[PDB]
Amino acid sequence: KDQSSCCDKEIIKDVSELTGIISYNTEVKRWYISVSDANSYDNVTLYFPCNLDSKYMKEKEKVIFSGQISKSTLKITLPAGTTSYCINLMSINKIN
Ligand code: NI
Repeated sequence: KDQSSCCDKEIIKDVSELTGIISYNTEVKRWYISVSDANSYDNVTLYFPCNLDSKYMKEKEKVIFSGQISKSTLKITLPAGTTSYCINLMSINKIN
């Protein structure tokens, strides 16, 4: 817990033990974790980790993760009901 966040901006909150799928965004040239909301058809949240181990940088890698989320000033083109955050990962594990 004696660790500083890699995100530039103020931590909003922590996300805990979320299930997501890793992909690479070719516009911003970054890896992210996509978490789909079971509440609706279009609500997806993308978490862009600034401390992701390169062993997870594989298309469609399924992980369970926790971390500190912040807003990011990253300019990214996303559909209407898709939002994104910077994340300082505190835990991440591959799902088998
Ligand atoms: Ni610590």
